[PDB]
Amino acid sequence: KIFSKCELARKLKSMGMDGFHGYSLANWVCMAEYESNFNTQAFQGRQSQGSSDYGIFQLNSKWWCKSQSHSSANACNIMCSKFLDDNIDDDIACAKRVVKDPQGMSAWVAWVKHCKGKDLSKYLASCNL
Repeated sequence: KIFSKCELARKLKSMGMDGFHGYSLANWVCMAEYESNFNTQAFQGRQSQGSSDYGIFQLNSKWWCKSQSHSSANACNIMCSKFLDDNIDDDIACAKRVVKDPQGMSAWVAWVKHCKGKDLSKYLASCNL
């Protein structure tokens, strides 16, 4: 499933993301756009050792969820496979956990290179929330 900007913006407001750990809804949505183009099935196999990135938040297995051959630290306490799913609920709860670390939202690269430096005050403007 691919979400639209506003669709997602609505979803996240719903699940308590507006201002969650100092980050505005704009922020979260932008991370998403830049990380997966809003694709719940987005996946990226990293050529490192056993870390791949999952779902709309491109959630890494080295840290965050379990893989297969590839064991994890499993911060989020979930099977990484749970993220390649149409339902964004655990994807989000994992996302809220990621944010807690020192790096916060910079855990997410696309976010850093595409959104951190941007003025996102108009980002959501077209959205009925």
